[PDB]
Amino acid sequence: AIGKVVIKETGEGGALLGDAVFELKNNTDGTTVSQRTEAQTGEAIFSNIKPGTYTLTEAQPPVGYKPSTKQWTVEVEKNGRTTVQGEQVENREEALSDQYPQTGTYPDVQTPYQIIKVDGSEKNGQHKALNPNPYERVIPEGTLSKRIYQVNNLDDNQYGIELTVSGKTVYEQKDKSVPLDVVILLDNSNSMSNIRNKNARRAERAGEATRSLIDKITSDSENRVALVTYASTIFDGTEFTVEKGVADKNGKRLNDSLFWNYDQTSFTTNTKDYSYLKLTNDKNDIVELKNKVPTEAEDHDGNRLMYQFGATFTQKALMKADEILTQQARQNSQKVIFHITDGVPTMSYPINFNHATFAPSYQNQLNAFFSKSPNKDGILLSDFITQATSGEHTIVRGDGQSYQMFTDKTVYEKGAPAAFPVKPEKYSEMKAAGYAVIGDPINGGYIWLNWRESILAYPFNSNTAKITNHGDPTRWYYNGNIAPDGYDVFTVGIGINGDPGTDEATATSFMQSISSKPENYTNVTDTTKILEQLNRYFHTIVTEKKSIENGTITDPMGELIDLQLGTDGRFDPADYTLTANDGSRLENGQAVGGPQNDGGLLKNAKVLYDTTEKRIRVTGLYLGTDEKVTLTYNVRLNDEFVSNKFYDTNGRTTLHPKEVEQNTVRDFPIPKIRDVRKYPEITISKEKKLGDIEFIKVNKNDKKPLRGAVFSLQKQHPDYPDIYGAIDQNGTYQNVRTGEDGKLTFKNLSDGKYRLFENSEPAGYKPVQNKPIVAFQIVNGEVRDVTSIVPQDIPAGYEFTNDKHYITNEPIPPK
Ligand SMILES: [Ca+2]
Ligand SMILES: [Ca+2]
Ligand SMILES: [Mg+2]
Repeated sequence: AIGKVVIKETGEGGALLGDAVFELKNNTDGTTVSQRTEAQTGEAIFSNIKPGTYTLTEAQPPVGYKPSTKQWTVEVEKNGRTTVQGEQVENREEALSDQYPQTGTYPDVQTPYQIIKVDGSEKNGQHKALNPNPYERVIPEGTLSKRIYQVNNLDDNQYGIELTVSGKTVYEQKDKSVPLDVVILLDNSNSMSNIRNKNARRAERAGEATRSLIDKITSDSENRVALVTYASTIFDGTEFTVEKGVADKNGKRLNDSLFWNYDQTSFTTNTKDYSYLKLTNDKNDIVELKNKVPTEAEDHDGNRLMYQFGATFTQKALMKADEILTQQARQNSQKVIFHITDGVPTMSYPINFNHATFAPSYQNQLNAFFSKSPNKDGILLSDFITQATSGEHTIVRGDGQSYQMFTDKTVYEKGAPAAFPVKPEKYSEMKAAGYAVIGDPINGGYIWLNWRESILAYPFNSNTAKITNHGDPTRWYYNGNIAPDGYDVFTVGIGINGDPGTDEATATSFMQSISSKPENYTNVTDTTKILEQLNRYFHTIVTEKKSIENGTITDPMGELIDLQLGTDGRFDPADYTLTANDGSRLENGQAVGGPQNDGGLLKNAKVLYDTTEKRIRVTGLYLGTDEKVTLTYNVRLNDEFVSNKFYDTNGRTTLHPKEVEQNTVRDFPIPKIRDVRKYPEITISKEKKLGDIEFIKVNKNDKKPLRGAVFSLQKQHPDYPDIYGAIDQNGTYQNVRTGEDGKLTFKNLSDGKYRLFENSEPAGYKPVQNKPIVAFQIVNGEVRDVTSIVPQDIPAGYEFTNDKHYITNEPIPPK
């Protein structure tokens, strides 16, 4: 139903000829179809020719032209390939059909995918190739993809094919049915400022590490995360007040900073909102939470208001993590805190000592507090003051000055008690405001400085127990209210050395005591290794497994699709590429490169080609999240294609993510290519036909043939009408003398008007001396209008009898 052959006829030098008539007959059934050279195009076209062998014959030629003595053989193959046997022809461009399949179906789970036209495959308004869309498929193990990624040679049906595979990293808890509920506590104190610490980039690196840890925790959709950012308070967007400054010896407060007036003893503002105080596993919420992670801290000194909020109130942060897990964690979940900090506490909530007259000794009081804690080693939250109607700043201990709570109220400078200078012009004002000014209005004076009450040890005059640093209460807080809960608590310190107010050994002991075991604190000195350390602690509670583990791609070529092996006809490294996104590659069959220069992701990958099965396999794939391999190779549509028909480039194309699981198979989507077969066009050069006509000279009476008559054939002159002359100047058909058969035979005669003259009768016949006998015309090489022109009474005649032209002579009668 798909064979085709076209015949053109030329003539006059080479102009195109109309009206020819052809026949195509099937040599096994005898069936016939006939076709006529069409009017405008000058072509005779046979369409829709079925497989088999044919004879093609010219039934009639155009008017004017000789018939053809030639019969052509026409074989149509099972695929519609039309050949005219042992004959030179032009093969002509054929138009592509407008039929396209619209979908493929994934065998594995039986779902449709769309199919679209490939750019660069357009040929005259139609397309030769189709890609799946999308060409990349999401799978539980990552993604896979297959497409034509380039057209190498459109006219020759040559394309480049690309397959990719990307993996997934899976974290599994020691108990699968127990997901994680995680709070991250993140220090945003001023010391985290990126330019501080010799440009250590603390904030940005701890922030980038936090974001990456969130990605790892939440890659399992069951796990939930929350984020607490802290410094002098929880950074949550709410309005907050801090106090600053020192005091004179009667306790009248004053800010000795040169950035502020002496009466600026408190600061109020909204903090930045760097917290996400809700455990969540919703993807949109997680996006929002990671955007709240700070990558800066306050860069300026104390001339900025926000600097006043950037000390280290560790207890309050630990409190917020315990609150979130207590209030929001699931019953059956592993509860975790990751705490990233760069300093020891410099603020804490006061232990609620009783100062009434008959109250027990401070040590007795404290021992009773320890006695209520679960492990007899800490203080319950209800035995601290953590709220006040006048505000937190009125009860909190410390302000960022030191880990110590000073046991001497005196501020020292240069080896001696320090005084605030009061110039003569401020003497009256500071004296009237109620400060203990020493000096006078002429010379000015000074105000001896003391640390304010809330920065000192308390109870300050105790003869028994006395709290002298912010670590002890924070640690007792932890032991009393966090340790009995069974949380995993990991602490990553950044450059911790005990500044301000203590040393590296106390700082280390303290950070260990607010982690769930001492190994669960690590101090990082290189800020580029914060993520590595968070990751290490992550890996004590999960095991990591890659989803593609000695995976295999199996990629059979489609029916009538040939893998390009180039001239050697052998599959070798010139015929494919295999690269991966760690920069590794197969090079001459060997895996090279990657950041460790060991072949990286491709270290164990092989590309094989089974020549019997026409199939590529890629073995040895090991891929986690963001690990991706690419295979490319070239194919060509086989010469035996069926015209217009789309061929899949591959058979069933599969990824087995794990050789360990032989029945887990994922399908790749499949491209298609086609071509339209050219048809044979025979051009026939036709010969103009020329006229012929024969007369028999005979006796009038008995119609016997006569020898010895002489005739001349005249032709009308092309210019003048009344004027017949010789045909050429050689001697052609001039004085032709008849033989015993009587025949006058004319052939190869051009078109036009002719007059046959009898020059002389034969011996024994009435004289006929140069007389016109017959007129006729040759038109389109045929004899027309054969008429007698014998003059009246001349004894010659013309007769037409039993299909023959006769010229008669009358014998001389008896004397
Ligand atoms: Ca608790
Ligand atoms: Ca090769
Ligand atoms: Mg700090």
